[PDB]
Order: sequence, then C-alpha cells, then structure tokens
Amino acid sequence: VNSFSGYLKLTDNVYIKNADIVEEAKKVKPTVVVNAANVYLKHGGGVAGALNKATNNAMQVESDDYIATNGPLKVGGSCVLSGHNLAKHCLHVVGPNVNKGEDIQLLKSAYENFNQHEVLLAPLLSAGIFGADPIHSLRVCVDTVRTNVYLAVFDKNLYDKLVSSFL
Ligand SMILES: c1cnn(C2CN(c3ncnc4[nH]ccc34)C2)c1
Repeated sequence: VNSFSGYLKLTDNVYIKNADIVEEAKKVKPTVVVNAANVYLKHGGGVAGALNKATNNAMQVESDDYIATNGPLKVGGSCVLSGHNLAKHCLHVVGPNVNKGEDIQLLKSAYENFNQHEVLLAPLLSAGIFGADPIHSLRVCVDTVRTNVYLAVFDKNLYDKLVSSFL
C-alpha cells in the first residue's frame, strides 16, 4: 500500500491520473519523482522548468554542479539527484527530443531507467515540448517499465484521450 490517490489503473504496475506533477509531488512526497530532463540538465521549460521552479532553483544549482563534474547525460540515460522539497530523489531521465531530430527508438532505453526504482511518480517521456506522440510514449512505458509507475498527465484533454485510446 502506498499514498498515491485517485489514479486509474492501466495495468498490473502502470497507473495514470490527470494531475500537475508538481502539485502531486508536493502532496505525496514520493521516494522518486521523474524529471523530463535534457542531457545538459538545463531545466528551462516543460516538466523540468516546472519542477525546478518549485524547488526555488535549487534543482538547477545542483544540476549545474553535476554537469560540471560529470559532463552531459546520454539521450536515453539518467542520473539520480536530490528531490529537494518535492521527493526524496529526482530521477532525471532524457527521452529523445523529436524537435531536435533525436531517434525515437531511444524512448525504450529512457523508460528502462525506471526499472531501477520500485515506485515512481513520472510524466510521459518525450511528450509535450519534446515533440513525440504521447499515445506512443504510453505504449512504450507499459511495455518497458516493470516497476510501479504513477503517471501524471497535466493536460486534462490529453488525459482523456490517453485513457480512451489505451489498448
Ligand atoms: C509538450 C506538451 N506538454 N509537455 C509535457 C509537460 N508535461 C507535464 N506533465 C505532468 N505534469 C506537468 N507539470 C508541468 C508540466 C507537466 C508533459 C510537452
């Protein structure tokens, strides 16, 4: 039993809800929140800009030190950093950004990072400003993640479309 409330159950392990991941994180305080990161951990907009704003820029400060030490992430890769006031940990995962020409086949690799964590609160990778089809992102998620994932979809119209078209 965990503290996630009001989710629709899609599969054995995948759950989905129309929610702002920021507000959901601040209420649940999950062990792991997933950030929709880029390789530079520059958290300017989308989910990343929103999560970073909610940390009063502490996420960005921590991220800049991470990059200065380690260099950029790989597309499809991840790193674990602090969750600040939102979660114990933030798993920064880099899904491919279609608006940069990155290979969508890397989306499965991105979701594989979730399997290193027993329970996660997450957005749909490569959706939104990353330019991929969110219906596709959901299929790859369901077919790749085996741990318990609670997906927050900010846009209510998108949420209803994802539920109504789910196989
Ligand atoms: C293009 C259109 N939208 N997108 C991302 C943004 N997003 C989110 N998912 C859950 N919570 C959120 N809070 C703030 C943003 C956000 C999906 C890319």
